[PDB]
Amino acid sequence: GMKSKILIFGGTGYIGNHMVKGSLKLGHPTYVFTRPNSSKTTLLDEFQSLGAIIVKGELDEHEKLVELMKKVDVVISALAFPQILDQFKILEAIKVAGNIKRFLPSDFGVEEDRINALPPFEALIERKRMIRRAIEEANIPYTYVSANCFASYFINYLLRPYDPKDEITVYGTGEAKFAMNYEQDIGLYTIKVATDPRALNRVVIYRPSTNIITQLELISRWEKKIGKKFKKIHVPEEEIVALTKELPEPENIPIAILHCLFIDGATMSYDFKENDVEASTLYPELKFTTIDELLDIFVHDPPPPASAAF
Ligand SMILES: NC(=O)c1ccc[n+]([C@@H]2O[C@H](COP(=O)([O-])OP(=O)(O)OC[C@H]3O[C@@H](n4cnc5c(N)ncnc54)[C@H](OP(=O)(O)O)[C@@H]3O)[C@@H](O)[C@H]2O)c1
Repeated sequence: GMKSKILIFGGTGYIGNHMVKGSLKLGHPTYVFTRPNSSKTTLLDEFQSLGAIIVKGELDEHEKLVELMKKVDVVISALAFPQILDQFKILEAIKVAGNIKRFLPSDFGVEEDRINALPPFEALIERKRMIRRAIEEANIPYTYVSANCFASYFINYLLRPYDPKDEITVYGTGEAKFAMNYEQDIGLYTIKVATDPRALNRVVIYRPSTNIITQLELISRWEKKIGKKFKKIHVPEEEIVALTKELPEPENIPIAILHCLFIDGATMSYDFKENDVEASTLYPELKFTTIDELLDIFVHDPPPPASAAF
């Protein structure tokens, strides 16, 4: 019907698949752009059975992108770090088509316009800033989503629930606060804000009050959930900083990110600005899965661990 048509790049991705599923769940005609050689064949079949329109192609096919843009209203990019500046190909097609009502670049993490990080990670978020600056310069309608930490991703990374070990690694003192959200909710909320007038040309942050915690508190709550105590092993901050300077790339990127998220506490080190929009306050019919509900999920049916591409 009146539902905006949504085109998602990187839809077969770790977070992208949740945006595809949320888009379809909300009744939006959904287009998924994917490479001809992608191994996500079974996932594509699932998308297809859910109503998605699969489009195979490369980002280098400018004409194809333009003709595709002319058929949709909203464009969301969930591309990975190595493809951040490749989004300029998406933006060029958007500019040529001229009918796009909203573009969401691949941010979905920290709010890069108000935080800085160590060189390895700073270089990456600067690329995301470059995309943002280009969007504004071209007057393209946008929404910048700061989804903070992907919950399943980091519960797996921090607690290694699938590991029967008696020790757990803590980064820094472990007292830095961070916010983490369930991937499925990040996906649904993202589709929602992409058509919400309240999010037009604004920064949207996912910071539900029920999802703020520290490494130490997360460990304590997990210990209570499973009835086991862990020996906490700390990795000194000065130690983490040194590694980012000596280790080769991309090996030093994960370390820099851990410092930003769990030592500097970048997702919780600022207060909201006047024009910021905190997503959990937008829809009374929805709510973000809480940390306690997440831990229960890991007790009953834990999702597999993942590792971002660098
Ligand atoms: N906040 C957090 O905790 C957190 C954690 C992880 C990631 N992130 C962010 O989430 C966003 C997406 O990350 P992700 O881990 O979901 O991405 P991903 O799964 O690694 O990749 C997304 C998609 O990119 C496409 N792709 C891969 N290589 C490509 C290439 N050479 N050329 C063109 N397309 C290519 C693939 O789709 P096809 O195979 O269909 O072509 C892939 O499924 C990024 O902005 C990332 O920084 C945030």
